[PDB]
Amino acid sequence: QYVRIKNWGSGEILHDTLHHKATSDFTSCLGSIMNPKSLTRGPRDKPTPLEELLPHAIEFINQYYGSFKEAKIEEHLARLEAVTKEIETTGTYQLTLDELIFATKMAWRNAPRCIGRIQWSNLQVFDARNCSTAQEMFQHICRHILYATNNGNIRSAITVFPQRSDGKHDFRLWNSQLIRYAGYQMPDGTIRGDAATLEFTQLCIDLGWKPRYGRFDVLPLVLQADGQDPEVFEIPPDLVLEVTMEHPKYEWFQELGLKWYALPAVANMLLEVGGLEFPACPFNGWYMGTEIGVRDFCDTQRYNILEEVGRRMGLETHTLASLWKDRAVTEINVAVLHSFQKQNVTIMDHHTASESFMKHMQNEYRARGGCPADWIWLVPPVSGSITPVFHQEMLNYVLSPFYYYQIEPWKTHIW
Amino acid sequence: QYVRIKNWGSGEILHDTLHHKATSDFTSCLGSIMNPKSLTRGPRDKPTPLEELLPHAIEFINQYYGSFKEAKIEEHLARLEAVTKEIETTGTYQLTLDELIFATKMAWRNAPRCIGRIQWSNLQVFDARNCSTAQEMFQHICRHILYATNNGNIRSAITVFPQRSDGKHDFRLWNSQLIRYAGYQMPDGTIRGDAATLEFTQLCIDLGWKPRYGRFDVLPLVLQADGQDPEVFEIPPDLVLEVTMEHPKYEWFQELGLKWYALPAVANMLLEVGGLEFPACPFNGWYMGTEIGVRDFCDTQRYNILEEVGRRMGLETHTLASLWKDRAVTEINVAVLHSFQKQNVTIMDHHTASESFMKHMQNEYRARGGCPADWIWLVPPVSGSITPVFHQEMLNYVLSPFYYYQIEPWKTHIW
Ligand code: HEM
Ligand code: HEM
Ligand SMILES: Cc1cc(N)nc(CCNC(=O)c2ccc(C#N)cc2)c1
Ligand SMILES: Cc1cc(N)nc(CCNC(=O)c2ccc(C#N)cc2)c1
Ligand SMILES: CCCCCCCCO[C@@H]1O[C@H](CO)[C@@H](O)[C@H](O)[C@H]1O
Ligand SMILES: CCCCCCCCO[C@@H]1O[C@H](CO)[C@@H](O)[C@H](O)[C@H]1O
Ligand SMILES: C[C@H](O)[C@H](O)[C@@H]1CNc2nc(N)[nH]c(=O)c2N1
Ligand SMILES: C[C@H](O)[C@H](O)[C@@H]1CNc2nc(N)[nH]c(=O)c2N1
Repeated sequence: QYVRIKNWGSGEILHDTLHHKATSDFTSCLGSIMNPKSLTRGPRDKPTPLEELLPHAIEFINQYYGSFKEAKIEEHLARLEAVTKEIETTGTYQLTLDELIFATKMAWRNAPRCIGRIQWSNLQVFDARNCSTAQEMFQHICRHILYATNNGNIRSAITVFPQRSDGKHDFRLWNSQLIRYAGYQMPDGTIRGDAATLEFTQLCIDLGWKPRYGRFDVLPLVLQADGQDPEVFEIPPDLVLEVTMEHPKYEWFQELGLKWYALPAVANMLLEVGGLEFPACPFNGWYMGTEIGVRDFCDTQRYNILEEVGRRMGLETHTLASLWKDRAVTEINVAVLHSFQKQNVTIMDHHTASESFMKHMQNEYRARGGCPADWIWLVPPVSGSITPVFHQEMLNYVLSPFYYYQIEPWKTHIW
Repeated sequence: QYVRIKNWGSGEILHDTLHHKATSDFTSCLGSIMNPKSLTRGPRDKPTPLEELLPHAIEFINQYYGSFKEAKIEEHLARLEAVTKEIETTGTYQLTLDELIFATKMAWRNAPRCIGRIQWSNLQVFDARNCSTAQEMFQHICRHILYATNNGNIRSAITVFPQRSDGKHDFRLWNSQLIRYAGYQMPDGTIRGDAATLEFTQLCIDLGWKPRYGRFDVLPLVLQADGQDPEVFEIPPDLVLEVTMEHPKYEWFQELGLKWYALPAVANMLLEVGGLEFPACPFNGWYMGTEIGVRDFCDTQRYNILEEVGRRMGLETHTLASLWKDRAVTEINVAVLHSFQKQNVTIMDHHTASESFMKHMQNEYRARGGCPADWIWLVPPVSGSITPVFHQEMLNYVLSPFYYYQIEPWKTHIW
């Protein structure tokens, strides 16, 4: 009847009906959409019909075995035999640890919205498929946070929890990312901290968590093990490394009293592989300066520090054409890189990150004739055409294994 | 067999085969492509089969008549009657000047890649459908350039030449835009002027034009009237207004000896309306600072002045993470705006241009429940997320009337 369109800044919604008057099918491109059903993998009620699972399974195993320089046909056939049997006999199956490792890196390799993929082959895999209690999830997450942080010398890693079985027993981290600050709706009407985590900070309060009403309070882990309700777990502060923000030249910058955590880790995505799907598999890499400097600090709906920095710099923050916003955001980006470097915490500026991806993309084409890429996500939020990825045409398709989005757990899980 | 992908900076080509392994049809999005066949309207050999023309014709006339606050049903029916007859009798038809005016503004209104559409209702239409000789095209173009320039107080306008009839008699401007600088492959191997117009500067040489081997030589008009070969016409220098570039603070900026023309006008697009298609209809608006400051001056494959400005600013142009590129490009953008303002030539910075489009887009939805928009083109080449359009989801569809691309005339026209 109409397409639903959203403004992730104002939150405002629009319904598009005009597209019904569109001309002959061309190249209604839903590419500007944040969460298209196309990139989402929702709930379940029954195991994956064997008719579909076996095909994918065979497919994956052939891919896995086809990945060797010198094939192991003997083992390959045998493995196909073994897996079929395991499915006839159990209605599902288990991946060898190596297959899991291979799946996670391949899934990463197939993330069209990830610019750090030249690092794809370098990933640490924590096998927690045997986990069974929330508390165990918590301990696993902590090991992950500790390992990945590596005292500032950030390391990429992923913790794979138990694969979805019947659909009624899914392991799910309710948080969007492992580490994230809380957002509060102060009594004086103002909002403190991360305006983006307002609702989730509430869900946390509602589950017991005690709010500290700070500007930078690390939210708690809200974990649901097996299929049971989510248990709240506060993260051990010693495990959260942070960088206090200061400018290489503006001494007043630290006066802003800003800081940010060093670990960027996705907590709410599902890993689909050869028919099996893991609804809980947090993973992490290291930051790209613009994420913090531009999105986290300058988005209207986040910490929105632009005007404050503008004034401090003595810019004409009242005349848009003065381009004061372009001057401020850049100084902020400089602060972020400078601070991470100074405190020896791994980080990469967007310019070298982009050249990095270009090299990767070229490697990918030679290697396998392609690289699924989402231009809209790969092009940095600032200095777009100054970056090489901006001038590159890209094809965006969903391969497999893959990291899908999921329906927010508090929308489908029943207490 | 494989999709062809291009890098508009390096010119390099890639063939994508991997997409054949893509999963169930989701939302292979060809949205990052510059010229998709979807946005192109090529040549012809025979008139538009009456079976197709009449439908569109009726459609357009209904749209046109439906556009009034207080309908003119009497006239509407009559017009439908009259048009059908004209097609049965002549196999095509003529739009009333008002319909043409309405079509051009609507076509503009439907340009998904245009950020200046809040201005859509404000357009001057020059009716040159009666033109018949190249020389007449030339005189018409000049009137257009003169009118639009209006001594710096830029005015939007379009000159509609004769609509395509049989397909073998098309009016076509061979240039991409009315005003554009030449590019030369100097004897010492270096390239002078606009590296992007190298080939076209050659086609011009080949057709007689005498090269001035300058950094800013305005190319000549290469016009093909009726269906005949293209005649070369040099633009009267008095008609080309330019802005010499200088910085509000860096006195050395003018030492760079930079300047740019004030008129941005598209010359190679086709206007499709109610079944009729005009292969020649140059139109213009006024500049958005980033076009010149970022694309024209800083693209590698254009004037590529970034490193030079970096050094002048005394930046660490050898350490990418210093973000010197972000500092330089901004100063350049400042020079562009400053210079146009100083010399009283209309121009708009990208920040106010974006808010402008947001207001327009919101007006469009209320007005007609939609606004075809191409996020990839609408988001400025610098400071993307600092702009409101970056956070807006958009639907990109091809309505009608519409401005399509065409196959470069020197590829299909036969001498
Ligand atoms: C090693 C350094 C890495 C860097 C610099 C990097 C950088 C980025 C950046 C800049 C984004 C944009 C995020 C946003 O705008 O919200 C992103 C998205 C993403 N990254 Fe990477 N990444 C890295 C490692 C990883 C790893 C190890 C994985 C998986 C195992 C991965 C999976 C993804 C996925 C799936 C997305 C999409 C997130 C979403 O759609 O919300 N990345 N990454
Ligand atoms: C009045 C001020 C105007 C402004 C500021 C404006 C601005 C822009 C900008 C920034 C672009 C990007 C061009 C590029 O990156 O190559 C663009 C594209 C475009 N504009 Fe507008 N425009 C204006 C008027 C017009 C008018 C009067 C028309 C038509 C009658 C129009 C039709 C288009 C079309 C069709 C494109 C697509 C060009 C392409 O695909 O190569 N614009 N405009
Ligand atoms: C693996 C990884 C590496 C990296 N370098 N960055 C990310 C991004 C994870 N997402 C977020 O940090 C995030 C997304 C949206 C909002 C909002 N609003 C806030 C944070 C993942
Ligand atoms: C109506 C209009 C208004 C406006 N403000 N800008 C334009 C853009 C026209 N295109 C170009 O100027 C151009 C495109 C590509 C290259 C290259 N390479 C160089 C110039 C049109
Ligand atoms: C219905 C299931 C049919 C399975 C047929 C599997 C045939 C073996 O497949 C082979 O595996 C090798 C690696 O072991 C690869 O190197 C070969 O390219 C591939 O053809
Ligand atoms: C096969 C061709 C059928 C044409 C039917 C035309 C019916 C008239 O169409 C009417 O035109 C008015 C404006 O004049 C609009 O305001 C009305 O909404 C529209 O229904
Ligand atoms: C609506 C639009 O798609 C959205 O706001 C953008 C675009 N590109 C992005 N790119 C990255 N890397 N991260 C993002 O959050 C977004 N969001
Ligand atoms: C490959 C990519 O689509 C291309 O280089 C870009 C993207 N967005 C753009 N947007 C505008 N306004 N103008 C452009 O030329 C381009 N080109």
